Amino acid sequence: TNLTNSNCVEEYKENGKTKIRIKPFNALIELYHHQTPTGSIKENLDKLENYVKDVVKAKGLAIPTSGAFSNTRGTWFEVMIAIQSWNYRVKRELNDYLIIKMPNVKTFDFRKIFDNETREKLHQLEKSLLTHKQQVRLITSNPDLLIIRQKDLIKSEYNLPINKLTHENIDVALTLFKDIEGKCKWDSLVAGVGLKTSLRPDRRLQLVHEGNILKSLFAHLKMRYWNPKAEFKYYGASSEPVSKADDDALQTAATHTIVNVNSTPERAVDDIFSLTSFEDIDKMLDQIIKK
Amino acid sequence: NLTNSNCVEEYKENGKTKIRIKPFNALIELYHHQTPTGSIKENLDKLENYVKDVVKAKGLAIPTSGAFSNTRGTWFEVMIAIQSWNYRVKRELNDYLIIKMPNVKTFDFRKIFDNETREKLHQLEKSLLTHKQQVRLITSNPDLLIIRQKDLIKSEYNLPINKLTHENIDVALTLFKDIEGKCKWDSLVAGVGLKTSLRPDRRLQLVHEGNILKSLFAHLKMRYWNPKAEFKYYGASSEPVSKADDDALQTAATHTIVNVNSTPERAVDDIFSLTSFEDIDKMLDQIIKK
Amino acid sequence: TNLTNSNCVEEYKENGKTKIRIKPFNALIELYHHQTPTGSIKENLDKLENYVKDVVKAKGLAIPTSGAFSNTRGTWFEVMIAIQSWNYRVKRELNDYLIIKMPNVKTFDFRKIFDNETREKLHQLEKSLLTHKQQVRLITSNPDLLIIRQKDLIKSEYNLPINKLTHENIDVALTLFKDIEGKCKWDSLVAGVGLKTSLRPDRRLQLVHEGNILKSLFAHLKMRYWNPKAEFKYYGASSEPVSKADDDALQTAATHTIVNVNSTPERAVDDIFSLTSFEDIDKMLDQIIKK
Amino acid sequence: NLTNSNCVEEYKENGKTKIRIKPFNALIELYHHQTPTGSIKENLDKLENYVKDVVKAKGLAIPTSGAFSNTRGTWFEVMIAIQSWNYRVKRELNDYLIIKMPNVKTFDFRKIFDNETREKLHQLEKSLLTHKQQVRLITSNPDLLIIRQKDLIKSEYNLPINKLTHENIDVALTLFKDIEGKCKWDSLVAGVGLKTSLRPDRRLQLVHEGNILKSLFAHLKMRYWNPKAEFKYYGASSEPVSKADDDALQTAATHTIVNVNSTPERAVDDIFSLTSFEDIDKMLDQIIKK
Ligand SMILES: [Cl-]
Ligand SMILES: [Cl-]
Ligand SMILES: [Cl-]
Ligand SMILES: [Cl-]
Ligand SMILES: [Cl-]
Ligand SMILES: [Cl-]
Ligand SMILES: [Cl-]
Ligand SMILES: [Cl-]
Ligand SMILES: [Cl-]
Ligand SMILES: [Cl-]
Repeated sequence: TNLTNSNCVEEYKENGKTKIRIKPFNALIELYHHQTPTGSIKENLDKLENYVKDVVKAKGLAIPTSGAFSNTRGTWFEVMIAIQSWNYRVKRELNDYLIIKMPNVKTFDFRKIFDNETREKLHQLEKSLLTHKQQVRLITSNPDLLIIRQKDLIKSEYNLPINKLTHENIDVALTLFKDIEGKCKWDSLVAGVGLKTSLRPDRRLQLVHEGNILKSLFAHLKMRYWNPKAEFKYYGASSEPVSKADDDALQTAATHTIVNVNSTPERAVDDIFSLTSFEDIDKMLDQIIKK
Repeated sequence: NLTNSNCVEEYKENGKTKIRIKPFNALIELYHHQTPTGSIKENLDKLENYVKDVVKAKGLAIPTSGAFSNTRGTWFEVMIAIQSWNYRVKRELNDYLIIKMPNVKTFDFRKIFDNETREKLHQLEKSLLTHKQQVRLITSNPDLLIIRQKDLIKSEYNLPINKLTHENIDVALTLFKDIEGKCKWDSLVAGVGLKTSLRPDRRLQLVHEGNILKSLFAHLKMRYWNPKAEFKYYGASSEPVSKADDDALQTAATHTIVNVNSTPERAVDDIFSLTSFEDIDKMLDQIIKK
Repeated sequence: TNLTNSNCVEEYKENGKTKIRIKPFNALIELYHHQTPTGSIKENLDKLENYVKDVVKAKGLAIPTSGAFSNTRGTWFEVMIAIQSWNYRVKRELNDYLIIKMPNVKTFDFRKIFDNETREKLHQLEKSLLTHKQQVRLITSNPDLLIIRQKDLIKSEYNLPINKLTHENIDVALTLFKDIEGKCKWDSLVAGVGLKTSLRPDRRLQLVHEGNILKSLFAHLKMRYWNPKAEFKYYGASSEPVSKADDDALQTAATHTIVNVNSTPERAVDDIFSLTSFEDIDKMLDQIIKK
Repeated sequence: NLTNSNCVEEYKENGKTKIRIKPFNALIELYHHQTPTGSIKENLDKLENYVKDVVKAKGLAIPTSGAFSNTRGTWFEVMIAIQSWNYRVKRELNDYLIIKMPNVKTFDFRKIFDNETREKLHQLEKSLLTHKQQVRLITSNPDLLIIRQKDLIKSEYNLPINKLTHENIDVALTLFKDIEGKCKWDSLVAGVGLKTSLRPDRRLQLVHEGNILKSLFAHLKMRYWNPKAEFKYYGASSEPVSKADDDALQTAATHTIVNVNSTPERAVDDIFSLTSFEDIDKMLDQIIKK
């Protein structure tokens, strides 16, 4: 029913030529006026894709490249993760936890969620490193998902579940990091998750390096604040089943932990998850938060 | 002629007839009476087009561009290994060895160490694997490994490779076999990762390997209580190095930011853009003493 | 000339019995109305002693025990060290340095000279240690002499030399630590000196342990503030010549420096000095401040 | 009788005729058909007065109170060494050895280690001594050293010392000779400093020795990469322990406050007040397993 009428695609001109752009968020709202995504993640994504593909055809428009689509599925996946996480802390009644969907480091460096005291220590570290004949640099990135535990960060609005997608609750789920900017105590993060389409070599390596970068950063903070009990775990979540070969490889030791006999041995990536269904998201978070 | 080349093959995997490039034969065929010189890119293209010509003459399927990109890497790596072999000779660096390493599956890095060091590592490795959650020590092989240990030099290493033959190619690609189980840990001078380009994935491979190799070396420094032993890791690109990539390659070695007494260092000490074969010499000149 | 008139001794009653107390400071003033102590330290001390002994005799008073005298010589030595140090920074024109004579830890814990930021880190360390099934405790002591470098701590009054002893300039030299309480940046201390009557076993051991206690404390601060360049040296100064046997023994490595291959090897006591003449005090300080 | 004792001597140093107590003869003489029991203080006084009586009968000079205080320490130490010998036997602790160590000048602590460990320490020691300003590794001997290594136990260690003879005393005071160069580093369980009192100087001796021994052990843990090896150091007083002294003995081991991953620990893990010989057993019971 009336597709030449969908808004999941838009025409626009650039240099007098007409181009077509997909509108991922309108696609979501249009297909989720009464429920949130359930069952197979890949199935919900294929549906959204085909939906946009049907709308393009009914409008007799130029068809978007595989690229445009591969990118849109990512934006949809990001929204799915964010929404599920938002409803997870609600149904699990985790009043002291925030599971935030983070954008890329250039959009909003997650480090900005840290309070002033913590950021100054990291800034002092950076300045220290960059002050050497041969320049060394502290380069960090953003985990796709952050699990934070700090009761005072919880607003009552966060406790209302999302039963259907709207421009408003989607925007709120994707800009949650803005509410806690500069408010997080360094030891309030409990974990970070790197979400990958698959464990293809390059993507598996990204999990490994990111885990080393973030965990060592936290280890540095533990020495600055002299808090041996502070803990930060880093996880990986693949959209494809995980093979033993990849699982084996994701057992690699965090490099900063093999130079001091007093540090507990630990992997760069504490564990790897396979997300097929939305329930797999809840299961992953269950293992991450506790038990 | 071209219908007779061996630089390309046709095999029957299960079902279809898949084609496969024979990188070393391409080399032996194009370099009969001399080793590659001048522009590295020129030689890579030359080798590439040669294959393409052969494939046309054979009237066989064209190998995928990805397949070419991979074979290009093998050629890049091998040609650099040959330069290094000859470099050691013309520079008369008797005590040094610039060894081309195979991939991890072919030969595990640790195997180069003598017994004293292997035992220390196996000990670190077993302690790791023995915890409620297993933590493994996974290592990688740097494309090139420079070591200084006088007693490992054979007189035949002093014979330059003036021509590429299935044989000159083998002495160079199996040189690592001669030193297996014989390297004192502090004999290692540096490792070098060779990439055709600093494409995101390849750049990260350099960053991780430097972290992997340097941390292991830092562990051994602790074990032997030798603060002075030094091990550097470098990267090399066949393409020019952008200011951006260079900045990304300044990333601090993670095991370096946990103790204030640690001299802060990069995961990759320096990146080199190898345009000509002379640039290879220039790189080695800096790596071995600058 | 008129001793039955000296004030270097005082009578007082306690429980209806009359007792005699030496007044070390009056002895100093009375014998240094026109000059500060010079030449042999032991000679200046013996003189002061005999002086008080002559005054006791001229007053026909009960004679003070060896103890009372051994204690008074210490108070005199403390004043001598303090005065010499005060004139040293003046004649050497060290406008950014303060060489302070410190009392015992119970009178005024030297740690109180540290700014708030530094003291909180140490308090957090203490609380951390004392919070274990088996209680561990951070117990520090006071070096007898502190060399501090922080320009903003210098007052013009400090730049007036002391040409003769008075109740006023002696009091100022012995309470200098009060002017800088809570004002010192942790990395502003450059050194501490433990002053010993001799290197008798127990006294030599005190230098060794104190050096380990203070240097490790500073090493802890270097990790908290992430300043690898901050330096703190600890020295010993004996009032007797130093034998090779004792010098050898005072080469013992600071125990906290032998567990990490990345830390520079260092002695618990960086060097030992022999103070015979007042010039030996200047020489010691010269080696401590620089060159 | 008393004019015949050998517990006291008269020697001609240069010039005068100085007297000298013979602590072991005092012991052999007072304990012919049984080892000391009951109150340690009682036995110390007994031994002391015995000497004093002998000195009177000999009509010789009275040794200084300081000299007595020192001989009191030797007796305290020795009697505790004998209890321990017998303790190991009655408890049937086959794998343990409770060794009385001589002073550093007589036998350097390190000498108890096997070759592998001595080499690691000599290496640490030479690296230290080789710097612009020499830094030495000076060690001390804990009065008692408890070790667990089954292959060092001789059947004759299982023979209790039922009487004090120049001979039972020697097996106990030379037991350390049997294990020289044979102790695996992680065979060390604990060390114990024995003081007649917690007088400031003696208290500090305990604090320093614990710092000295524990740091050395922590170095070896690093070298062997064995986080689990454990070494504790204890103090023991013949006098009761005041709340104040106990608090002073809570001082943190200095090598423990520099790395946040270090479990925080005391220089001296615990202090014991040995009033009776039974208290010695009680102490050993806690030290060996609690
Ligand atoms: Cl949209
Ligand atoms: Cl920051
Ligand atoms: Cl802090
Ligand atoms: Cl081939
Ligand atoms: Cl070794
Ligand atoms: Cl007075
Ligand atoms: Cl404080
Ligand atoms: Cl800080
Ligand atoms: Cl004797
Ligand atoms: Cl080992």
